[PDB]
Amino acid sequence: SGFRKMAFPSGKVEGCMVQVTCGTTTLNGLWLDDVVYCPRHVICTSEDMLNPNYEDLLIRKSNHNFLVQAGNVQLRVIGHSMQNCVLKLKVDTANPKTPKYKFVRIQPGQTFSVLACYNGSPSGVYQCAMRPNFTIKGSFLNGSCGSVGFNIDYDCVSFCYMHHMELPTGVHAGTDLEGNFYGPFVDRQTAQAAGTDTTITVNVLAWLYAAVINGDRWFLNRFTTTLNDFNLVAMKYNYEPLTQDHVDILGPLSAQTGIAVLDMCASLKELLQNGMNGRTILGSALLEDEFTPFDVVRQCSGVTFQ
Amino acid sequence: SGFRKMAFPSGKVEGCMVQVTCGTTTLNGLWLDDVVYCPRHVICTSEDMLNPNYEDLLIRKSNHNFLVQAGNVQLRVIGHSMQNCVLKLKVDTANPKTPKYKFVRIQPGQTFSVLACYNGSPSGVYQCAMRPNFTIKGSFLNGSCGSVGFNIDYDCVSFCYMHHMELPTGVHAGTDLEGNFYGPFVDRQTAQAAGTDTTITVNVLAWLYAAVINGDRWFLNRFTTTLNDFNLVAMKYNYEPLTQDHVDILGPLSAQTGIAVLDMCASLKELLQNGMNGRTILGSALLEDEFTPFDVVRQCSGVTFQ
Ligand SMILES: [Zn+2]
Ligand SMILES: [Zn+2]
Repeated sequence: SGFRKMAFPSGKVEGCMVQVTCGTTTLNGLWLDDVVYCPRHVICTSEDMLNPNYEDLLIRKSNHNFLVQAGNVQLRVIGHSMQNCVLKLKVDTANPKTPKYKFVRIQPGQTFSVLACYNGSPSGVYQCAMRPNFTIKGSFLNGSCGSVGFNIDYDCVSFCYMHHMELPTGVHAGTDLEGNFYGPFVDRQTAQAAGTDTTITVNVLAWLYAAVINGDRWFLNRFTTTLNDFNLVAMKYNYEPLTQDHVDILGPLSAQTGIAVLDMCASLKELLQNGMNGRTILGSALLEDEFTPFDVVRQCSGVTFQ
Repeated sequence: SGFRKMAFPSGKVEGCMVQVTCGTTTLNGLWLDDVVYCPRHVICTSEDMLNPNYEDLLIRKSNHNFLVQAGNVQLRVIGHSMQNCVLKLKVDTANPKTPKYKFVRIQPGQTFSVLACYNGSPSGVYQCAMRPNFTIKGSFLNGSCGSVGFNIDYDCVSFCYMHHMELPTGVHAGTDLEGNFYGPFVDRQTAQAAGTDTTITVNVLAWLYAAVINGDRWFLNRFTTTLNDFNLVAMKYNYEPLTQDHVDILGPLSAQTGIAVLDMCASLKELLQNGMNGRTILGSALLEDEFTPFDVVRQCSGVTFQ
């Protein structure tokens, strides 16, 4: 029936994208009701150096210095303010395409969709995960700052990510919509060293359950294991240790499939110690960890109206 | 900077999705101006057998038997007709969200975005390719028929695919928006055998150029080859033979990168004969063939308004 890396429908977010220009600098903003949210470094001058005190850079920036447009049409800025690492530009008009929304701060290992945008206009949409070291591995060119990541629960955009910078490795760092960076990262072009790339165990298992639900059966074996035994293997291959909380989340998929969570762990243990035999799983030649148990259930599925 | 499997913004297509019900059966339709397009087998009874003559099944179906809704609101059907394997339902109201659009018939090896839909409402969006054997490897559950695939040139949805059936392998077959199936497939639940899964050579090369543009350099070697020599290797590993036409398309990427097309072919030759050394490329542990040269250029990129 088919399991694909699946993004959320993005039309609701397309309707909120604007471009924001300050001085010379140009990035994207998110227009929700009468507020536009964007990265505060729209105010700088784009280098290493020269003044970093966003506070004092900001003392020099009046409402009329923030130029906010998308589609053709100008928005009038009546107030501004800095909230951690984001700016909130109050505009005189409420976005008529404002969707029901929430801001949340996502947890590591959660997935979300990113609408990549270049100075105000949609480019594309893709799915990714918040990595255990709080980077994300995205697709962001010079211009994409202020692009956002989000989920939709069946009736709602929850916004979870705003893009702010690329690191050395070429991985990506950003904030929630309250302006707080994920991880230790800061909006300043200094070294940071990313952090241990580590694999999201509960997501790999969920994806293995997806493979079975589609007939890519071969990695079923006749073994079982225990949480403590599996976690030894996990802390050799730099996987998240598995807990009973992970086991509980996977409960519906084990019962959806009749395959006990610890039996699936033994399949995974075997795949880790022995690799994939030149074989593949759901057209993947390595283990996949950016589908949550939530993402898998949703994709052999339920919702409807007929 | 980052290269991801990237779908098109889908809000323009979200605005055209409706559900269509006939009898008992329920699938999706595409509402553009005053026409709704949907698979003709919305009229059957959903099995192997019983009457297949879509013509005569259709003689029994009046305008008022076609129930067309999305969001809450009913559309009035004033005419219907069969165009190859699609139905065209004329409705009394033009879709006010009609985007500038075209229908085209895509070529094998071209990619497009699919908006997976379940009886009228958006579920998710993903990117895929039309395979050389004219299947696509998608994610389509019971209900997804009438979901569409499309591209956007910078100002336009060109619709290229409508989903109609799953085959034995669990791969997918469908039509263009004129109702003609891609490949030899027919809207009847009989065996068909898919056809040789064969790899889209020019797309793999384009993706290798993407890897270089991002620093996943290791598969550069000090070899070259010729088209005829490379194509021998291609017809051992079931790759499309490479032609000068493919070489010409890749021209901009070779000059974007300074790496001659035939030198990149020699890198690919080496990867085919020797595998990937347990190494990966753009976080892929196998060669990737559903990015076109068009898709790669667009993703270290150009477009703008600042
Ligand atoms: Zn930014
Ligand atoms: Zn159908």
